[PDB]
Amino acid sequence: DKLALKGTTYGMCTEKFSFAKNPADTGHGTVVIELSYSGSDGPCKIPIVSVASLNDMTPVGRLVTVNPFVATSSANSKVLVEMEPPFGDSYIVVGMGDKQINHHWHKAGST
Repeated sequence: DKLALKGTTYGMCTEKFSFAKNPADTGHGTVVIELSYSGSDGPCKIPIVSVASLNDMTPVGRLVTVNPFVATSSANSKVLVEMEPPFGDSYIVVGMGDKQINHHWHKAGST
């Protein structure tokens, strides 16, 4: 019902992401992804970044749904988030300060 998002001293930790399904568009610029968060630390801010393929210096991909934070009691399963990446391959990296993972996705590349 009520969702307050503050920036007070918090600890973002959610590198436990599992890709269950590829990113699919469900409308106009709306991609849906289903990854299971296997983290026994509870809810936490998932440090993830969405940028075009080969672009880690500028922001390009974005999460349509609220920030990538598993602030839930049942997010320990195949959760589902949204992303509005621009047409073209995109390099997304789901990792925190310590260990981090990086993956990419291509939907087309013809001329």
